[PDB]
Amino acid sequence: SVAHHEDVYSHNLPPMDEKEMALYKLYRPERVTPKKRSAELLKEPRLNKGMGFSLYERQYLGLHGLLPPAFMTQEQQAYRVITKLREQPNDLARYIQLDGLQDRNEKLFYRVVCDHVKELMPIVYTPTVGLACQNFGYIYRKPKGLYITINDNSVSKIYQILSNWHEEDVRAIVVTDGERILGLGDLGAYGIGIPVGKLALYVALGGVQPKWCLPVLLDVGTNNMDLLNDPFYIGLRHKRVRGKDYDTLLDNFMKACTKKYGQKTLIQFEDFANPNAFRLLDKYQDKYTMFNDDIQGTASVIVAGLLTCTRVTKKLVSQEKYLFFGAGAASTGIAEMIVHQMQNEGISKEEACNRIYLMDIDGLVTKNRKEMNPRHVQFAKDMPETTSILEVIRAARPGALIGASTVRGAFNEEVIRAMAEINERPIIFALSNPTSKAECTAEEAYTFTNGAALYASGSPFPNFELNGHTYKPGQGNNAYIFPGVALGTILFQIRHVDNDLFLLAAKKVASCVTEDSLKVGRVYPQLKEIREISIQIAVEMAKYCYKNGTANLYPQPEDLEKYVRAQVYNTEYEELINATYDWPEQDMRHGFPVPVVRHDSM
Amino acid sequence: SVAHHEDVYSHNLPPMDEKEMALYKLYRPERVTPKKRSAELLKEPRLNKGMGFSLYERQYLGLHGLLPPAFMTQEQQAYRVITKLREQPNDLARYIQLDGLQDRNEKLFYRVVCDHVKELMPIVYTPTVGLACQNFGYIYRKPKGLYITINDNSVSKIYQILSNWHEEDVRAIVVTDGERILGLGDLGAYGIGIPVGKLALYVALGGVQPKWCLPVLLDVGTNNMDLLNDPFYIGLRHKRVRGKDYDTLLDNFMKACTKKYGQKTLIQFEDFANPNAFRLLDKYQDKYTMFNDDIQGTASVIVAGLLTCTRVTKKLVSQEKYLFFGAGAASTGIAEMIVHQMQNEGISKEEACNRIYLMDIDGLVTKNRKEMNPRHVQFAKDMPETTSILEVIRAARPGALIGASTVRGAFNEEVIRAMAEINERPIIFALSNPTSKAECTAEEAYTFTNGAALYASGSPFPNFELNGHTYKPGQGNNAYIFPGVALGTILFQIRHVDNDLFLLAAKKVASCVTEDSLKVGRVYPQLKEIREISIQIAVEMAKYCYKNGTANLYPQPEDLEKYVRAQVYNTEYEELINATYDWPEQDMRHGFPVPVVRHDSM
Amino acid sequence: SVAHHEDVYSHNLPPMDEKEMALYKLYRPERVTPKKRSAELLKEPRLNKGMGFSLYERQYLGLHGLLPPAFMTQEQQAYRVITKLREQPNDLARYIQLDGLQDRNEKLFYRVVCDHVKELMPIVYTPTVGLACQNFGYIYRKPKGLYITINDNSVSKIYQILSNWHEEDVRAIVVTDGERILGLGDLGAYGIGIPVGKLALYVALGGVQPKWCLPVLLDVGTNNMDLLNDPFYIGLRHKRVRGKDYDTLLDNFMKACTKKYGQKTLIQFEDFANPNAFRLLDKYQDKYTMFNDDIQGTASVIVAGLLTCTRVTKKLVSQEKYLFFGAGAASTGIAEMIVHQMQNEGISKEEACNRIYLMDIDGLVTKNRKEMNPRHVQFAKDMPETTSILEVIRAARPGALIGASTVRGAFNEEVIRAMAEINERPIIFALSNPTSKAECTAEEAYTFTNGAALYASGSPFPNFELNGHTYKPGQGNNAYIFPGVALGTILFQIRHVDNDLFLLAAKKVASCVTEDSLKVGRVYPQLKEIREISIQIAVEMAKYCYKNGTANLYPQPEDLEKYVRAQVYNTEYEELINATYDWPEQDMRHGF
Ligand SMILES: NC(=O)C1=CN([C@@H]2O[C@H](COP(=O)(O)OP(=O)(O)OC[C@H]3O[C@@H](n4cnc5c(N)ncnc54)[C@H](O)[C@@H]3O)[C@@H](O)[C@H]2O)C=CC1
Ligand SMILES: NC(=O)C1=CN([C@@H]2O[C@H](COP(=O)(O)OP(=O)(O)OC[C@H]3O[C@@H](n4cnc5c(N)ncnc54)[C@H](O)[C@@H]3O)[C@@H](O)[C@H]2O)C=CC1
Ligand SMILES: NC(=O)C1=CN([C@@H]2O[C@H](COP(=O)(O)OP(=O)(O)OC[C@H]3O[C@@H](n4cnc5c(N)ncnc54)[C@H](O)[C@@H]3O)[C@@H](O)[C@H]2O)C=CC1
Ligand SMILES: O=C([O-])C(O)C(=O)[O-]
Ligand SMILES: O=C([O-])C(O)C(=O)[O-]
Ligand SMILES: O=C([O-])C(O)C(=O)[O-]
Repeated sequence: SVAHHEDVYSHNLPPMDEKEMALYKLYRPERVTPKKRSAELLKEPRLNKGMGFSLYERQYLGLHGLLPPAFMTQEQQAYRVITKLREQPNDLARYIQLDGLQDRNEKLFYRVVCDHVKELMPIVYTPTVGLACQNFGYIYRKPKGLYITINDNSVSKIYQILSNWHEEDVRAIVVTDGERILGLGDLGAYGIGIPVGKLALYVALGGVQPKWCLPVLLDVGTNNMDLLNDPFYIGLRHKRVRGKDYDTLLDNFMKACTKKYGQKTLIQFEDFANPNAFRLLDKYQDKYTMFNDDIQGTASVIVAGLLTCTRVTKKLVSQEKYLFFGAGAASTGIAEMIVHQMQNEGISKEEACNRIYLMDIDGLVTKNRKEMNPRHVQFAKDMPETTSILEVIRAARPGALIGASTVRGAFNEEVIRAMAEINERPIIFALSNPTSKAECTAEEAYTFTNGAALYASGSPFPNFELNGHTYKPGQGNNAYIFPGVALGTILFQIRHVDNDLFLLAAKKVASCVTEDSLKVGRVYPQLKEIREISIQIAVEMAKYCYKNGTANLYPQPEDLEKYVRAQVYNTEYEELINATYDWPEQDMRHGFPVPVVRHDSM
Repeated sequence: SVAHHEDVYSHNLPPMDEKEMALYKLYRPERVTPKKRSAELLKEPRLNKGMGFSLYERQYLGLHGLLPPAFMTQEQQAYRVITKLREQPNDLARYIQLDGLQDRNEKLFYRVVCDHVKELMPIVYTPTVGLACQNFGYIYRKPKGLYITINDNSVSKIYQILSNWHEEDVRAIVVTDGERILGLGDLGAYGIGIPVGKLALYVALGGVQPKWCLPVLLDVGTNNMDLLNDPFYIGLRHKRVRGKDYDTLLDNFMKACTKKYGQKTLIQFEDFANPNAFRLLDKYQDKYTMFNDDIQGTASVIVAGLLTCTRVTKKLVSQEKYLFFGAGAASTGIAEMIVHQMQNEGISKEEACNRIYLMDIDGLVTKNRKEMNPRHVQFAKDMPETTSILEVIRAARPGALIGASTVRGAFNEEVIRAMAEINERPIIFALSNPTSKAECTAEEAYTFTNGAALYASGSPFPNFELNGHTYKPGQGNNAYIFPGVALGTILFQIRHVDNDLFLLAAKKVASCVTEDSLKVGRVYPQLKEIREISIQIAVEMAKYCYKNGTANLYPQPEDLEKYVRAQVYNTEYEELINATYDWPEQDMRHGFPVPVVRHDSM
Repeated sequence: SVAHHEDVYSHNLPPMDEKEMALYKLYRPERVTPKKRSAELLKEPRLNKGMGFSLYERQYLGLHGLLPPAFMTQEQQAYRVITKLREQPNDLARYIQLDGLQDRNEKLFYRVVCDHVKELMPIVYTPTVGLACQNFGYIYRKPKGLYITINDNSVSKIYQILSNWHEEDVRAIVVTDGERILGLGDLGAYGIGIPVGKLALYVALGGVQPKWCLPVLLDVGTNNMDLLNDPFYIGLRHKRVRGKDYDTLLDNFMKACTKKYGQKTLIQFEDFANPNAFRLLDKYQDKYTMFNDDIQGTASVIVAGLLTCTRVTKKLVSQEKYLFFGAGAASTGIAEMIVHQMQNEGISKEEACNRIYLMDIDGLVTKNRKEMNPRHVQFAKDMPETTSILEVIRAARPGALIGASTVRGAFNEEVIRAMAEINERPIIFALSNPTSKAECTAEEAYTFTNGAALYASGSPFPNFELNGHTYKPGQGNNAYIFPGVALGTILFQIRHVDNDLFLLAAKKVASCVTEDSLKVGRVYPQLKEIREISIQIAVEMAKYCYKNGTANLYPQPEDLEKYVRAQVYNTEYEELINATYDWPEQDMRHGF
């Protein structure tokens, strides 16, 4: 136990001022002792350390004998996990092993994932998760998510379902109806793995407390005929509901979630069908603490890559011309975000649009097109119609070429060459996923520009070595933005998340790109830096939000950075046993304080 | 179970519009099913209904056989309780029976207390609770409060103690160091019953959810020699600590409470020593969601009585002159509140004070006094010194006479007569407690004014019948204010509670005084009306707070009154079993959705 | 938490040989750590030590802050309790305080009762419990018993009620239908306090583990018209059911209990109307581990008194003559036991029954009886019908006079004098309760005898000084017998309890009577010696039952006494935190 003149768990601390010490004690995480013991404790992923439990811990908590007689450090445990991970036959098996690890030892799970982020991120989420949902179907595991269906349509029915969730302090919810699992399509009730994986990244990359995360899948049916014909499908066996009923379920959902966990609850939409996703974002953006990563996150991270490029083309975003090959959800969202960013730079919206050109399956979007998307009206160009990328390039001489059109290798030598003729350092972004759909590989962009192109892709490409100069092409991964935006939003209870905040996040990502990477053609920070980037984003959001009074956390913490750093998740094992401490010796004595004569009996 | 086209627990409802229905479903309380069963459930006061449990409930929840084979309604149960209550030998025994009832069946406890508020309020709190703490010492009961001592001085040590409290959703805390238990003095660690009783009123009179309440007693020692010599004292056996250490404990306390339950947590100070209480209020008022009932509540409820009087003397508060016999904590607080109220009426602070005269043990407080309290500086009168109430009356001809000086019968016939000569309807308030210390009884005030005096007292006096005209003198009970102020503060997350809000509460109490009572000389509403008054106060506070942006609940509820009425505690027994409901018949079927050929075995 | 070469909780152990050490470790109680914390733990009487918890315990268990900042010793807590107990207005008030204590801190409850047995036994049970049930009605308390009614009449329905009981390891059950609460009568559902108090004594006086105890009240209705008319009554509001349905409810009860806890479960019947008491005993006695204290405990504790008396009259029971004034349940049961005791001493059931004379409202029970009770037939004497005890005395010349007839002063000077005439040390027992109904007081028994009378009563009488000699009359309290019989039965899983076992318990109590107590006319041991007596009875029972093969505990423990002493309840607080111990250093290291 601790001495009467000492505080609990305050040993071997760095020298601190009387003021610093107080601020440290105010912000620091306090020990939380569990109620569970023995097997029940070992079966709780948030408490279980496995063989990482010392002998004394095992005896005190009633775990002794239920675990093998070997004792390990978290590091030795992570070694065992990574070793077995790499011995796995394929990525799907690694996904299964990792999902199991999350259900076994949560601290270890994040330790391992954070330590090998570049190697494991594409397993936890990115592209393997969708493949796992499609191929495995119902995956055996601990209840780590909720299914809310069109047959539980009411605030009360949804409330009762949320009430079945173990944790009461839910602050982050990622929901999907499973209609547009990125790169796979409609997988219905099998899409539960998407919210799960997304939240795993909120924790691993953002620092968001795992107990605050709640993955949700809304089941209104599926239009995937293979599933409706599949005798092993476990979702509602009917086509997707879409009338007022669907809109009612979503309304009742947002209500129930906020009625249950509070209006400040962050609800993020993931993998909805493009049109539906945009509609929902427009309806809830200003009513709840919500955002859609596919729309706003994508737009944001690309703008971050472009902002970084600025430092090389020496031309501001408002001083550049952009050509998008493809004008669907991604391109349109990105373009709009670029417009906002240009306005915040001084230019008018009118002139902002003028520097943006859109091409779609029909060709260049011109003011004289039959029936175009409303969101394209302000980008339509007063120029001659064409289907030639080269003709559009020569006419507008853009400084940046961005492809978000599922067309493989549409950025051929002639196109690349063209760009590397009108520009000293051409910006080429091949965003279509996976790499097999990339408008062009990194190798092609550098070779056909003599290594002068500023390239970024949706899917990761190997390093390139041309004439001595080495190139490390970067990925425009949403993971650079959403974790930090989620963290800042949660910790400070930001009421609503708007473009300005995503722009702020994008500017922050750009500012973290080092010179050592910029000299290697890298316009994105290294993935292992997202945790730090996330914290920096969270603090920046606080500053911005307190100024316009949108942060609800009251009062503003005296030291934003310290508060945030004390709030983020710690992958290190913690003590589960209460700390003991002395009271002044005379006050801990047992027995009458004042003597009396003992009673007599029979 | 409910039909597939119906919602859970939505039967036999009043006709509702499509809009009304939605608002009802949004605000209404949702069913919460317990995890405990059998004896463990029966031992939880918030779940236990006792023999009020039906046979089906007892069988389902594993209670059957653990209770007698008799079934009752809550009404029949309340009858049994009230009957036994009145058969009790004295009030202390009733206090013990009621404390036990609170630990047995919480719903019943509040049912009984709310039904017989006038008869039971003085048992639960008011004057019996202090007597019980003094005479019984350690009272056997379920852990219904927390002890935080000077030896648990640190945010972490206090945090760990709060972590031992069962409920996590704490929103209301009433704390005392037990130094000034009203009318009894320093009772040290025995004062725990004060916060307990105060919170019981928050629930019964304000409607505050009982699970949000947390009673706390800070133990830094006691200066009561009888206790330090008592071999049965259970508190720290030393005199009260008072240096920076005491101030540190209180600071660490406010920090830990907010760090644990949130900055919006309402912490109310009760029964601290007058000077200490005022100091603490000044230090925390603007830093936390805190207030002191003894100071602000007292000042407030008296102002409410005076405001009501206005409707009879036809003279506004800013058009009246007040004379206080006694100038300690009560009188000074009341006077200051009257000053604020007069300013809000148009008059200047300078002129406001001019209408207020203070007399203390030395006599009239004049500008030419040796060493007077700072808070008296602005009330000191530029007039001749004297010790005669009659001389001061004749000189200022006040319209209201307020006594807050422990001197029994100091308002004698001559004094009363004087008042009923300068004024048609003299305002006489005898606030000293108990009745045995009252500056004058109601009977004396009416008799010596021919029944024209506007009388109110700190302690309740019987009804008076003079020359046909019946009189029902009222009590200036704090209970008219604090419940509603607490309710509004909690439900809307008001950041800070200032004079303006107490004034608003006082104006609301005044507005509820009916004509039927005003004709009987009653300047206070009937106690049984506090629940309704509390709700009206809560709503009014919301309106006021949303206008100046001090209410943190976001967003402002569409219907303030409905939101509040759906939030208040309901003394009626609730269902503890999950409501069941149908899904479309085809969706609830068990078995392969699509046929397959059965496998073969050996 | 402990060195790699040490065993957990084994410090300060008395010197022991390798074998003694082994047997000690084998029999000793092991620590049991609870799962509850904070208020939940504080709300469990079996765990809660209240302010007796040390500061470290409170911190570790999450109790800190929930208790006042004072630390006490158990002795200190017991003092606080006795003070308030003696400050109570009356015994009923002490009953309520004690009931609350058992619901608050179980170890303390038993520490207090055990420390002041003579003072508190009559509050816990004896005469106060019945009056509390009658006067208070449905008293507020933690669930501490089960109510099984005529409406839960099936093995499954009763099984589900038992399943609602917390403890799974129930081994002793005391049940009453509340029709005949001693001294008060039919109290219906209000009679649940009787089984509760009875079990409290099982623990306090017998050393029976508290977790094994289950109080039960069978509610089949009540004939008490006041209760039926009392709007506050909480039992079934209708007259008692007695047909086949009652018998079936009792059969299903016995079935359900044994199915739930096992055939080894001791089920003791208490305060049943005399007819049902005897019938049920006869029916279940050899089919279950069952017995009825009112019948067997009474007969046994009285035979124990008569046995101690043979030590002064130099006349073995088989060499004695007994006259019972009153021949109801009590007298008849005692007679049957005495007879059984006589048969075991060599005599035949011929002489035995011929050595016992009965009397009732209609005087002596003679062979010339019109419609006499079946159980009396073998005692009915073939002699002239009388009504005067004196005439019977002079005729049969009894060495002992036993009264179990609700008639006060039945034994007048004449009657007593006549006994002190025929016998040097006449045996006079006034068993009617309360004292206001005793056949005669001690003062009377001694005075009108010169102090030569071997007296005992059912209720307590103060010490009496005659001719400079102080007399201390004893009480034939069932508490000397049932705790021990229960302990032995439970511990060694004895299949059935029969006369021989009660007789064995009777002989043990008799043997613990010191010479000094005997010189003071006391024919029963001191109330404070019951815990020790119970342990001795259990050991004696095991020996007897292992010999005739009726003890199911297998195998016979090596040292019966050491075994029993390791099983009995301990009132001292125990550790609730796991003991920790080292492993070889090389084997606790973390990492590769
Ligand atoms: N979170 C996300 O949703 C992200 C998606 N991406 C990638 O962006 C790509 C596009 O996604 P979406 O905008 O949602 O699809 P989309 O269906 O909304 O838009 C595709 C656009 O490309 C045009 N297009 C198709 N074939 C063409 C051709 N031969 N020539 C010229 N224009 C053509 C279409 O007319 C349409 O405007 C995908 O490959 C996706 O993997 C990249 C980053 C993030
Ligand atoms: N929550 C509360 O604390 C409430 C208290 N009260 C009652 O108000 C009374 C006063 O309370 P406090 O202000 O806290 O006491 P206090 O000690 O703070 O003030 C008493 C005042 O009366 C004066 N005084 C004393 N004897 C006098 C005499 N013979 N002649 C003229 N002036 C005299 C003193 O100098 C002092 O100014 C008490 O009887 C109390 O029960 C009433 C309502 C609420
Ligand atoms: N556990 C127990 O039940 C114990 C009971 N007792 C006491 O034994 C006494 C009798 O109990 P029970 O046998 O159960 O009642 P009972 O009704 O079964 O027996 C009473 C007997 O006394 C006879 N009797 C009544 N008035 C008489 C009179 N004037 N003259 C002669 N004979 C008369 C009756 O005819 C009947 O045979 C009670 O006072 C009881 O408190 C003593 C020890 C234990
Ligand atoms: O074996 C493992 O996977 C690891 O060491 C663990 O303890 O979980
Ligand atoms: O008896 C009572 O006090 C009441 O009926 C209850 O059930 O608690
Ligand atoms: O006061 C008491 O009754 C005793 O000290 C206890 O802790 O229960």
